[PDB]
Formats: sequence, C-alpha cells, structure tokens
Amino acid sequence: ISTLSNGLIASHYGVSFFTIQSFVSSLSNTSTLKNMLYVLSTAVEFESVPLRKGDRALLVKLSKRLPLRFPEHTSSGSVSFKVFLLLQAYFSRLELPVDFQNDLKDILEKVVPLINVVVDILSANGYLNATTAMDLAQMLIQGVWDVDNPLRQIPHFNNKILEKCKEINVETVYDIMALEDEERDEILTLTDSQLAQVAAFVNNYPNVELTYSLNNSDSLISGVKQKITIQLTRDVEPENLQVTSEKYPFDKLESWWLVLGEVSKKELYAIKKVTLNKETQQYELEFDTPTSGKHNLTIWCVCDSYLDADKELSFEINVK
Repeated sequence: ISTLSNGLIASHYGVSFFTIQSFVSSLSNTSTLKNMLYVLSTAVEFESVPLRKGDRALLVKLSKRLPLRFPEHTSSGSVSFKVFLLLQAYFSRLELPVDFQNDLKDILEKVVPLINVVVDILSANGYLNATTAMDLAQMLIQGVWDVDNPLRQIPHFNNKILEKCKEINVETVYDIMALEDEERDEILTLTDSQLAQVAAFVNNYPNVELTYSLNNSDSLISGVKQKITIQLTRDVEPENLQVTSEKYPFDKLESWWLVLGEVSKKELYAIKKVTLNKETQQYELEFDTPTSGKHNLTIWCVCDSYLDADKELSFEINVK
C-alpha cells in the first residue's frame, strides 16, 4: 500500500508501527467520520485504559443516548467499545460516572497523535477525505458535535443563552464580539469569573484572511511540478498560541492545515501544517499539474483546535 507520497505527510506525530499498519489497511478514500472514529478506537495505544468487569453492561445502557452505534458484527468485549462510546459522550457533553470520567481523561491523553496519523495516512494517498479526519480532530479538542451549535464552544454558553442568541440572529463567535455593550450584557447573564472566561476565549479565537498567488495562470503544462504561494494574515500578532478549551484537559497549541485539492475529483494535491504566530505569513506549496483542460481548485485553511474558524478559496486553472 505504501506507494505513498512522503511530501504529502504534514505532521511528525507518532504511534506504534502495529497501529500504523492496521490504520493503513482499515482506511480508504470512502471512509466516513463514523468509520474513522471506530478505526481510531481500535488503536493498541488504548490498552492502558482500564476495562473493569461490569463496564460493558454500563456502556450498553449509556449508548441509548448516543447517536452512533458500534459496528454490527464486531465484538463489544474489548477497550475499543469503551473508547468509541465515551468519545461520543464527550462530544454530547453527557454527565458521566466518576469512573468513566477518569477513563475519558486517559483516552483524551492519546487522541491528538492518533487523529493526526489518520489525517497523514489519508493525505499521503491523495485522498480528500483527510478533511473528514480534520473535522473529527476539531471535535476532539472542543468537545462538541459538528452538528451541534458552534457557539457551545464558548465557556458557559448554556441552552438559555443559546436561545437568546437565536432570538437576535446571533450565530458566530464574530457576531458575539460585534455586539454592543447593553445587548451583550443583556444576553450574557453570567458571573464575573464566568465573563472573564468568555473574554479569554473570544480574544484568542482566530480570525484569519486567506490569499494566494499562482505564477503564470492559464499557461500551465501537464505533469510538471508547480509552485503556489499561500498568505495568511491576522489583525494583530498573537501574544501566545495556547488554545482555550473547557473540555480538553491538556495543554494544546493552535495549529492549521493548508490544503490544495479538487472537489469534483475527490483529490488532495498538497498539504502543510503551520503555526500562524505572526501578523502576516506566507507558505510555498508544490503540486503535480493535472491533465489538459479546465480545473476548479480549492485552497482550505483548517484549524486543528476550534470549530467554524476555517477559511476557503476557490479558483480556476487552464492546463494547455
């Protein structure tokens, strides 16, 4: 299978060779988020997580309230059953038994290297569903479903506050920071300690601007390695890139994937993992020029640590 491309591997995260061999065999260009969550749950790295007598029976009961079911003709007798379900309880923000809370902390300690390896395997194959693993990576940091309200990321945003936001058509983090003092204090019925934690989050939440330059557009030759420059600007230089997350109990640094690809062909042409630590920065990507004709290409700038802060740009090329 490893006729894989070295230049299409963005990170240096590591796990056992056993797990890498298993992941490579288990993932394809059609893998879904649910498939990837299952595959991740099978990592031998989780064998250090406790599995007690009675846990499976307790997990079966818990599973009633979770949206995704464990694969049908697969034994529920291993730690993978626990990992698959507790990670969903994490996304759903279910209150857990103290003992399952302990196991969840142990699980979360191992997830970042594992999800990054999933991204790297898919991207090394040129598979655009690497972006599906990126979606899952975001959920693992903020502890929120990709189908739930993205405002849930902000500390102390309970159901009452979410409904007050809906009533005035406030939907994004940027809508929150745009609010006038009196309307802001109307919705944010929170204590002093709580308000400071909202403030910490909103000030650190990224707002990036994506541009590019492609030298000699509409004069490209098929097959030749082509360079493209990607620039990303922030309003001011960040004082630190330490991620604010209520739910992820370990230190995390803000990182981004820069992705070039073509949606209609489900193909990833190039990828790069970057830190946007400056007011402005640019990066050079290299790809093989596709066949003769018109192609619609997209650049994505995807954050590993927050939801709804990603940026994308589409453009047309003509290969002679």
